[PDB]
Amino acid sequence: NSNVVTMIRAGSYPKVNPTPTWVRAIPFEVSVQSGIAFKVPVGSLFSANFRTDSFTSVTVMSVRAWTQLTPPVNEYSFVRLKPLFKTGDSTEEFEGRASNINTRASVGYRIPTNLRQNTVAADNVCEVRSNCRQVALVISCCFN
Amino acid sequence: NSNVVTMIRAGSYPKVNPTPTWVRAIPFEVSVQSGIAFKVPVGSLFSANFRTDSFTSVTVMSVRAWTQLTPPVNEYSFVRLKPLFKTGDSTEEFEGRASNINTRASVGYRIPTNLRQNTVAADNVCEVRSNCRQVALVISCCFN
Amino acid sequence: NSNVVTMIRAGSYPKVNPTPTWVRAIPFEVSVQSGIAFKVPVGSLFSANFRTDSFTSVTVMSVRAWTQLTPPVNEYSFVRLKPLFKTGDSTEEFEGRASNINTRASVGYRIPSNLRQNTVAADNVCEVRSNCRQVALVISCCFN
Amino acid sequence: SNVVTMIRAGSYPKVNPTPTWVRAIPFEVSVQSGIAFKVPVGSLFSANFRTDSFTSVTVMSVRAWTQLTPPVNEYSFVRLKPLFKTGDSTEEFEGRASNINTRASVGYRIPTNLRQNTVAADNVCEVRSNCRQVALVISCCFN
Amino acid sequence: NSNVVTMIRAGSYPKVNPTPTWVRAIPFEVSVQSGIAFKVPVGSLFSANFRTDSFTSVTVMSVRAWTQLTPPVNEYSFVRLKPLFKTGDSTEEFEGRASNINTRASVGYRIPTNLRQNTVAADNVCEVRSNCRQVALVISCCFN
Amino acid sequence: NSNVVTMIRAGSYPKVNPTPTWVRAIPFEVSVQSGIAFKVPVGSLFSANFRTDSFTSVTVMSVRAWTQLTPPVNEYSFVRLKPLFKTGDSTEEFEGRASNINTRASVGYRIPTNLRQNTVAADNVCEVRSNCRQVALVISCCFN
Amino acid sequence: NSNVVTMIRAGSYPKVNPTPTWVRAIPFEVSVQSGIAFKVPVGSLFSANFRTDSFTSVTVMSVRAWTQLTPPVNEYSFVRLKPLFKTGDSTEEFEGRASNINTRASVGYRIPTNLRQNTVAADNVCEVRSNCRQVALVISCCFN
Amino acid sequence: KVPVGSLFSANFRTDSFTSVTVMSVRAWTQLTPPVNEYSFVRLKPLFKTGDST
RNA sequence: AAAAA
RNA sequence: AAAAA
RNA sequence: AAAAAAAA
RNA sequence: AUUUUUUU
RNA sequence: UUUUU
RNA sequence: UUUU
RNA sequence: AAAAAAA
RNA sequence: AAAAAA
RNA sequence: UUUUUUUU
RNA sequence: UUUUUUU
RNA sequence: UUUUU
RNA sequence: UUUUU
Ligand SMILES: [Cl-]
Ligand SMILES: [Cl-]
Ligand SMILES: [Cl-]
Ligand SMILES: [Mg+2]
Ligand SMILES: [Mg+2]
Ligand SMILES: [Mg+2]
Repeated sequence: NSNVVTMIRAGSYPKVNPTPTWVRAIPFEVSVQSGIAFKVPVGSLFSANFRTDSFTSVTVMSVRAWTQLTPPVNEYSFVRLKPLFKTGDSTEEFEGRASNINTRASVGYRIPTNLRQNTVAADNVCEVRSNCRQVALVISCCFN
Repeated sequence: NSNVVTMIRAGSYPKVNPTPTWVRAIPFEVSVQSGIAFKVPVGSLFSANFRTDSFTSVTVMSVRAWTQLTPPVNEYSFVRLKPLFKTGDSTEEFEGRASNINTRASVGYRIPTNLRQNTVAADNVCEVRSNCRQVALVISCCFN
Repeated sequence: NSNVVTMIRAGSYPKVNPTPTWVRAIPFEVSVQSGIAFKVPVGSLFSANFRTDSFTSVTVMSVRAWTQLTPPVNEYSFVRLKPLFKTGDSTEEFEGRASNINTRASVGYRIPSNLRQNTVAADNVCEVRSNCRQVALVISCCFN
Repeated sequence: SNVVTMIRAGSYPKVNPTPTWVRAIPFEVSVQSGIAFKVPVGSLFSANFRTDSFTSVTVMSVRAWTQLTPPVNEYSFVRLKPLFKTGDSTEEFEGRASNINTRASVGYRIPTNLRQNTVAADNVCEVRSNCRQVALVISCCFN
Repeated sequence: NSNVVTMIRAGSYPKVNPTPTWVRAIPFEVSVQSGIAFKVPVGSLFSANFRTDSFTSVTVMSVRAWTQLTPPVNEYSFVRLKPLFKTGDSTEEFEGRASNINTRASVGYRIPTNLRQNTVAADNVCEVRSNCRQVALVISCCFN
Repeated sequence: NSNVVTMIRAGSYPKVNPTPTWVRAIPFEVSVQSGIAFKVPVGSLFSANFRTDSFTSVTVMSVRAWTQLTPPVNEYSFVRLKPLFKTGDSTEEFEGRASNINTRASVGYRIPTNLRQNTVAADNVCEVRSNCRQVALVISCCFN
Repeated sequence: NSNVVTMIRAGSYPKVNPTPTWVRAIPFEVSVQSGIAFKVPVGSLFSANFRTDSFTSVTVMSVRAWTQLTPPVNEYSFVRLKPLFKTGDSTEEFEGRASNINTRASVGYRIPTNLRQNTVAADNVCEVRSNCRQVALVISCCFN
Repeated sequence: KVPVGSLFSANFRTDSFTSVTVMSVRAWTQLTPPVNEYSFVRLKPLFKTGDST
């Protein structure tokens, strides 16, 4: 291979874009309370802690969830997801339970292509229900 | 296969080196505080406990971590890693969380070929962040 | 190839060993007197000059010898080796002579697998006989 | 059909009333914190293993497993340092558990050149651990 | 092959048996009287002289008998075997005679799979008849 | 073929050894008593009767035994062998008997490679038991 | 292979020989004077220094020679070999000269099969002529 | 210690270069050794990120 | 899908 | 798979 | 062959 | 195809 | 070839 | 089979 | 026709 | 070759 | 792919 | 008949 | 899929 | 399946 710099015969000025797009999976936690649904805000996806504070819209592709803390005594962990959309909220409750009390509960849902539009900070991704006090979210989305 | 000593028709004196190189991965532990990142010194790789007290430089290739103690109550173990380089520190935070509260949390990162230079004891390998008070590291490196 | 750091999906904590083994070819010299057999000590292999000051035993596999100085006047260089073992010394005298007064003499022997046990510093490897006053030894062994 | 038959035996054969025996011997040893315990070979010769008639043995491999729980907040670990009469080793083959409730395991194989006999007074390996009763399984050849 | 010790990546604790079975060929001699059949006790198999004093039961597979001393004057050696069982003794007399007066007489019998149960020291294997004062026995059996 | 002397275009002085090894099969006899075991000394291998008084050590590979004299009256010849090793003696009593009173008894054993080390005159190779007063031994060994 | 002793089902007593033959290559030196031919005695082959003091005859096959010391000033080394036989000496002078003043001069000759009879110590192998004061000889022979 | 500046000289047509990427080094003994000795030579790689041993 | 490893 | 030119 | 890091 | 029986 | 299962 |  | 082999 | 999903 | 190896 | 490094 | 060719 | 070959 090359051990020194080499010359590039660059031609015309190309098409450029100083602010491109970025497909990412954003790991962040949300605080969930017993017998209560938490509307996950899209604004949690725009932050300097994920390098996405320069974005104002994002296209969510798939959401996954894991329980972040231990379940109540004598109970196993569970976590539910209800997809939310501006054109109409869903009533599905994708539930995933843990078969071991010491192990996390996990579940996720994929957003179809016909429902993959941009979402701003004031929007919400989904509702979360769990017997645990905190839920770890990993959202695969496209920032633009 | 032979049962007796046999002669070796040796020739000219060969090329020798009394202090060769060594490809190792060093297991050693560090103490971590809550909400604080601990810088892993390179001088931990040089010790008589690893037969590496004769070296002064080392070329690190990959680092991996495990939580050495139990996490706080109601928490799952996690561990983060931020690679550091003398030419420029990274801002990455490769995190690994445990799905079982009784299980370690593991994560690692690989150093590319273009960044595999030597490091002396005063240098640092990476920062570590974890809710556990100790972390076990296995640093695959090349002592020279 | 790659140009930046990449995450490693590490798993369970592996089997580690801080003090491993090491197959080495150790070069060192011995001062020999004319007509007198010099017993080469095993303690000469364990030295910080060879990065082997952390070992206490070694499994010798093959021994090779070269005359380090010029022979007496009107003579050619020669060097002999008699293998020694804690279970019974041998009487072989593997000799190598030089066909040139300016050139080194060389000879070597291989220890059979059945006789490849450990040796501590207080032991001896073999006896050397030569008309030259110094002999260079290159010993292929396995430190443990 | 399902009844006895006769064997047309020939000359008297070569016999050996006390032959060899390749075995895997499970036993446990008590270990202290921060102290290395020397495992005696004499623990392999016992009526609990049908080996009280043997006086020597050729060891091939050693494997260890912690038998009791580690200290609080700690994970289990176990180290093995091979020992030989021709020269002790300095390796510390260590194995740790990724779960506090799970044993820590590690082992080492003896090469086909250091496989000589060892009597009861001989030692096989040093053991370090944070648990108090690590268990051992040793594959060896009694003779 | 390897000249040093290697690491064994052991896993979970296996299944163990400190007291295993043993298929053996037990050689022992019994004294026989003229015109009198001798019941071979099974307890002859359990002995420290066979490394079998730790067993209390054995499954006999076959029995082979050789004459151990010389026959009377002018006669050739012979030996008979009558298998004995707890469910029902046999009346077979497997006889082997010697064609040379100076040569042992040999005979044996095999126990079928349907008759291969355990026996204790109080039981008897077979009856031995011979014109020689002593008979050697090599019993192939499974200790358990 | 050639019928006269032929010139040899010799080159450099080669590697030499005036005292090499020797793979041999050494026969001798030992006097044995009744019921008592006789430890066979290794020093019997080093004698001018076998061209071996120049060796001090030897690597034994296999031992075989025969009964050298006639057995007691009415008995058949037998001979046992128990291997001895400096690291640890064996308890195996390899035994072979004679099916003819006028015929010798024979038995032997082979030493594994891992147990093939050197033995000096002060060492013992095996024990011998027989009902005959003398035993003939043939030992395959590698003198060094 | 095997890790323990195994039984050898030996048969009848074989054919043995305590003092076998030995095909050897014997190295030794002889002093030679300038202009004088030195007869090499066969008795030099029989020595304890070669493990051959138990032989009284030998069948010589081939003889090679090397100059053991440096030649006179300005001269190159040479060495001549005139074969000798009890039935009749030869007049050949197999000579080899060195193309470097610092290197040895080598030559040799092979004895045909028809001339490979035994030779006792009182006989002579060949005459040697050289300008150096010592000559090294390697004799491939068959001691019997 | 072999200086890198020895590589920049008009005797090598290289006095216009201020930097250089070294790939391999080879050495030979230029003068005769002391009496009764054989020549030897050792090389110890040095780097700005860390000296070898 | 004979024994032990 | 072992030796001794 | 070689303990260590990896790996359908 | 390591050991102990059975094995042409 | 020579010496060894 | 002997040679360089 | 310039760096490390050319089998 | 990155980041993500299969 | 780092250190020792095996018939010019 | 191996190939890899700037005109 | 964007970027850089 | 033993016997006898
Ligand atoms: Cl260094
Ligand atoms: Cl040296
Ligand atoms: Cl030969
Ligand atoms: Mg030369
Ligand atoms: Mg335990
Ligand atoms: Mg020189």
